[PDB]
Amino acid sequence: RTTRDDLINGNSASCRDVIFIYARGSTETGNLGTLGPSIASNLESAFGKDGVWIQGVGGAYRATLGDWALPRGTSSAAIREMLGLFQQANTKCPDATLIAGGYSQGAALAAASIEDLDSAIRDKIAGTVLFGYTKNLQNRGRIPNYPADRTKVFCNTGDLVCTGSLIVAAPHLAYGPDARGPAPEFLIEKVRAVRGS
Repeated sequence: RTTRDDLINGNSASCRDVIFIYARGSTETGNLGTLGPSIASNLESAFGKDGVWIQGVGGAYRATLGDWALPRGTSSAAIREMLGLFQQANTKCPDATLIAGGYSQGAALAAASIEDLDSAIRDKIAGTVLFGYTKNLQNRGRIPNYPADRTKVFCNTGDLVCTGSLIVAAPHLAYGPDARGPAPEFLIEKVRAVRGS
C-alpha cells in the first residue's frame, strides 16, 4: 500500500496516539514510495492499527527529481505541503506524539520542514529517520534546530548523495533492510521513551 492518508482521513474524536509523517524519494509512487510501507507495517505491529496514523506527504509534493538541486534540496511548494501536515496533526490531535522520516529528496524535505516548523510542534516529533540524506555533508548529519539524539541517519557507504554529490549510485537504492529493521526499531524506541509502555 503505497498511499496512506490516515491523518487527513482520521476522526479527531478518535485520534491515534502516534502520527507518522513520511516523505518519499524522487520519482516514487503514491505518497510512501518504496520504503514507507515497510516502516508503516512495523509501526502498526508495535502500536496496533488504531494506535498509529501513517501519513505520506502528497499534494504539491510531486517528488520531481530535478527539484533536489534547488537551494533547500526540494521545492518551496513541497516544504509548505509538509509544514501543513505537521500543522494539521497538531490541531487535529494535540496529544499525539509525532515521528517523521524521509528518503532522498524526501529526507531534504523532512529536514527543511522541521527546520522551519514552529518550535512547539517541532518539539513534539520524538524521532526522525532519514535515508540517503542529500544534505548529510552540508548539515553535518543533523537537522537544523532539532536534537541529534532524536535523529537517525542511514547513509550507505558509496551513496554519493551523503558525501555531497547529486548522483544516484547503487547504494542509494539499498535502504530496504534499514526500513525493515533499524529504522522502525529507532522510531518505536523514541516513542516509548517519552510515552512509556
